[PDB]
Amino acid sequence: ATKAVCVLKGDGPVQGIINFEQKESNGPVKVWGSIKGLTEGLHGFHVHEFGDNTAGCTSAGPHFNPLSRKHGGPKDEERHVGDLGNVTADKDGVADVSIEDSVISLSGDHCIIGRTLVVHEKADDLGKGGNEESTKTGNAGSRLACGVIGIAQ
Amino acid sequence: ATKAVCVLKGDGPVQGIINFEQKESNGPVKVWGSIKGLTEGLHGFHVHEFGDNTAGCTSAGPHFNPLSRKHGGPKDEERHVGDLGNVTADKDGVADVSIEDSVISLSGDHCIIGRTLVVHEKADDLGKGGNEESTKTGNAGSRLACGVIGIAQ
Repeated sequence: ATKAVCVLKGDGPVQGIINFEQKESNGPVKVWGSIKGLTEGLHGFHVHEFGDNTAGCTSAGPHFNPLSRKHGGPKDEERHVGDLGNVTADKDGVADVSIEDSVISLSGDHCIIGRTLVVHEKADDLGKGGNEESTKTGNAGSRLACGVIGIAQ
Repeated sequence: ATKAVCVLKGDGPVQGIINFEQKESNGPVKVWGSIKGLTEGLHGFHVHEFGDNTAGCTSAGPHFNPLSRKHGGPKDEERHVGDLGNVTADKDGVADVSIEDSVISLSGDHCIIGRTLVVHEKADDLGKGGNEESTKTGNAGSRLACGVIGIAQ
């Protein structure tokens, strides 16, 4: 699968479309789109383990972390597969997204298709926030918006 | 035993949770759950090719038919991978689903995780409708409600 897409929606105004492209199965995944509805500033941006929205975003569960590592930022060696850092919303609540990542995949064991992309309430402190929660979830707060990542044309 | 789940939703009152379970890679896929908000009677229940909701259910595209077969019913040899037949709404609009299918899969070429389950407007005529369309789509009409099939716990 070389393309994927996620429609983010949640209980308040957070909504967005995030596209994923991996033209090479052992290359990086391009991640791109916009999210609006957002308080200006930095927002956690993570792959959670499950594509389960039966009870809203809480259902997705934890980060996708198949290898059982500590939470870190996308550029760290010590991180979850799902740790994609923070997106930044401008003064207008619009976050334009442009990421490449070489940990997540569109195939194989690091495959995120069928899982959940979640935009969070506050900044992921990237494991450098000074408390025990930081090295688990990065303290990014609640789940504003989520959507199961799906195969795209 | 890999597991999957779809939360089905649309512009209307139709809402559902459909669950998937395949205890063996080659095993049959057991699919159970509920859908409410339906007119009494049968509605077509189809897996469509994409997990794309950028435009509502339309963007899921056509039935998932990797083998270029003709539309038929779940019990037919000539059918799409996606052709799961019809679910039945009681007169209170509730359709308790309990299917078992051996053409869909949670693994492999015929993997449906990341694609889109859809419940349609009308009965699927199962390719036995007597017109050109019957054998393309099954005359099931509009997509009432769909969800991306996601990995579940």
